[PDB]
Amino acid sequence: LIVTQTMKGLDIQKVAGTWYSLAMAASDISLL
Amino acid sequence: LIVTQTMKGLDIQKVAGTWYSLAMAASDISLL
Amino acid sequence: LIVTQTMKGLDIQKVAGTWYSLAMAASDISLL
Amino acid sequence: LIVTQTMKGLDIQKVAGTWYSLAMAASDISLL
Amino acid sequence: LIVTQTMKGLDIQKVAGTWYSLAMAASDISLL
Amino acid sequence: LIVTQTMKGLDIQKVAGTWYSLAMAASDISLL
Repeated sequence: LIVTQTMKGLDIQKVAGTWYSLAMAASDISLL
Repeated sequence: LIVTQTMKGLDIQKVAGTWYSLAMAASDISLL
Repeated sequence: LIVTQTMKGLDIQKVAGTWYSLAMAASDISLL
Repeated sequence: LIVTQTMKGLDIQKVAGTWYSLAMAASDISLL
Repeated sequence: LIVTQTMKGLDIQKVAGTWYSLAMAASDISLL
Repeated sequence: LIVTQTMKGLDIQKVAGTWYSLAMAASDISLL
């Protein structure tokens, strides 16, 4: 399993809330 | 399994809520 | 399992909340 | 400039010669 | 400039010669 | 300039010659 996530030139503002993570990756990801 | 996710030149604002993650990838992803 | 996450040129402001982590990665990630 | 080159499951033998490089990438590449 | 080169599961034998490098990357690469 | 080169599970034998380097990377690489 190979994962390649690149982000370039982003503009994030006024993110009031529960910002988890812009980018995430794993072998098994589940949200209960 | 090969995953290639690239993001360039994004503009995000006024994201009040539960922003999880702009980009995510895994072997098995499930949402209960 | 290989993970490569690169971020270049980001602008984050006004992030009042529970900012967890811009980028995260593991073998098994779950949110209860 | 973003470059993502992944190679998986290769079989190379009997390569007598001037093997330069299986995969290469740069901003400006020229061969004189 | 972002470069991501991953190689997994390779089999190289009988490479008599001038093996330079399986994978290479730079800002400016030229061969005279 | 960001370079990420990962190699996993390789098998190299009978490499009589001038093996330079499996993986290499720099700002400016030239071969005269």
